Amino acid sequence: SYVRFEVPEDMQNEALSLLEKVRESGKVKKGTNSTTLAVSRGLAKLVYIAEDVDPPEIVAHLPLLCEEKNVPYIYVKSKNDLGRAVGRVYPGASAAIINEGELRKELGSLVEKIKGLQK
Amino acid sequence: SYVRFEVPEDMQNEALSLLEKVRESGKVKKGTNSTTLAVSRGLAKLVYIAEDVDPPEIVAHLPLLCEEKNVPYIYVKSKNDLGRAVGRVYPGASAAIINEGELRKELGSLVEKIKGLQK
Ligand code: NA
Ligand code: NA
Ligand code: NA
Ligand code: NA
Ligand code: NA
Repeated sequence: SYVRFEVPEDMQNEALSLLEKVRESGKVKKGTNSTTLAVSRGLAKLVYIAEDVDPPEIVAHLPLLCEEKNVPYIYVKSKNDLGRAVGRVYPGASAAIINEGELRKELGSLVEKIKGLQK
Repeated sequence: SYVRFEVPEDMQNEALSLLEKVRESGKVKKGTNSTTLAVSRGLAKLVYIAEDVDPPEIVAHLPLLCEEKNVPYIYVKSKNDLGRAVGRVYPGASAAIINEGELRKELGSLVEKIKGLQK
């Protein structure tokens, strides 16, 4: 009940692949508290939220805060996928790219693509 | 520093009395989403959180954001007390005072007492 728009599956997978790549080059915040702080501080360039978080209430504030702070965010179906993308063998509920490192143009294009999605 | 779950009962109850009175002459936010926006916007003068909300995860971001934005907040023992204070038929999770109207005295003294619990 926190999923506010449908993300095509190819963009989810494109977003998760970029997140894996940003780790070596840039900076990612992992977990809901750190993601929230990054959004609040205006440092979040792109926020990831898994659609199967347990309990869903822990991320319910995040889409609304991202919209308030004009921070792009994207849903991914699987918290297990999100955890692997941030480099972990356990699930991840949410994450934020803070510094894209050398992937500025790729992040740019993905953000534009997310912005174009019907909401 | 702020031992938020040991706030004196009399302070909690002074706070609940103020919130119920402020509904009449001032402005309050009666839900978690609206409270969160008020905090993000720097408009919350005082945030209330019930200690027995189910699940606690629905308000877990509030202490984080309040400390981030220098917003006073206070946990109250009972979501039923909080809901009565804001006039809700169903238990409250959180609320905020935006404008205390004619209760300048009472908001000002309470906020100073809550700040006295810190550092
Ligand atoms: Na596909
Ligand atoms: Na996590
Ligand atoms: Na940050
Ligand atoms: Na507001
Ligand atoms: Na904020």
